[PDB]
Amino acid sequence: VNSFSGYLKLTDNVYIKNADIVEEAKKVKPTVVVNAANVYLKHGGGVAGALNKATNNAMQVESDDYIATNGPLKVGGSCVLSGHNLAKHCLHVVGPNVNKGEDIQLLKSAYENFNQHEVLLAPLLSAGIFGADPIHSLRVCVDTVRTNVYLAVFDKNLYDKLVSSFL
Ligand SMILES: O=C(O)c1cnn(-c2ccccc2)c1
Repeated sequence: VNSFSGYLKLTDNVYIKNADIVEEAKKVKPTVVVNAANVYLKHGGGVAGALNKATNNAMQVESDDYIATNGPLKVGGSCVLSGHNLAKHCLHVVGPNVNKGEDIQLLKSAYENFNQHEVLLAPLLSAGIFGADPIHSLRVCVDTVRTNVYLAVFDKNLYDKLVSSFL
């Protein structure tokens, strides 16, 4: 048993809810919250801007130190950093940004990072301002992630479309 409430069960391991991932993290304080990161860990907008704002910019300060030491992530890659006031850990995952021309085949590699963690609270990778089709992102998630993933979908309209079109 875990603390996640109000989710619709899609598969053995994938759950979904219409929720603000920031508000959900603040309420649950999960072991792992996933950030929709870019390779520079520049948390300007979308999910990353919202998570970082909720940390009072502490996520960005930690991220800048990480990049100064390690250099940029790979598209499809990840790193584990603090979850600050939102979670124990933040798994920063870089899905391909379609609005920058990145190979959508890298979305499966991105979701494979989730398999290193038993339970996660996550957004749909490469959705929103990353430009991918969220229906596709949910299918790759279901077909790739084997650990228990709780998906927060901000937009109620999109949530309902994802549920009603799910195979
Ligand atoms: O609410 C969300 O989490 C979400 C993810 N993707 N999108 C979205 C919004 C507009 C156009 C494409 C995707 C919304």
